[PDB]
Amino acid sequence: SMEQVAMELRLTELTRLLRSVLDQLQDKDPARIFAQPVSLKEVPDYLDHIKHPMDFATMRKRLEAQGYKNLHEFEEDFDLIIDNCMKYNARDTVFYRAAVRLRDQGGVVLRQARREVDSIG
Repeated sequence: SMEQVAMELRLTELTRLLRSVLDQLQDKDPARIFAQPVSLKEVPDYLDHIKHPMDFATMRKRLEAQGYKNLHEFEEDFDLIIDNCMKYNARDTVFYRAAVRLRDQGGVVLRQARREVDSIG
């Protein structure tokens, strides 16, 4: 149908905007701490601690498959990155501190993303 096509164009455009958001958030992680999944070879107990692991490569795979239907879904995944880190790692670690800085700096980007998503529809 024409309606399915219109819906698909909306999803393609949301995907375009989310890719720009993702790029902006990942620039706030210049140490690349969150770039890839935590390695289960190197952290063999990780899944005993963290039930839903997340990282920027895994988000990028979902995004490129147009797997985020709305901004809320994308934000859920970004919050997992931060929240998983702040639980597994202690306050005094470079990992926790990186997550705090990513959360704080990302908030600005996400604030305007929400306005754009609502604005453009």
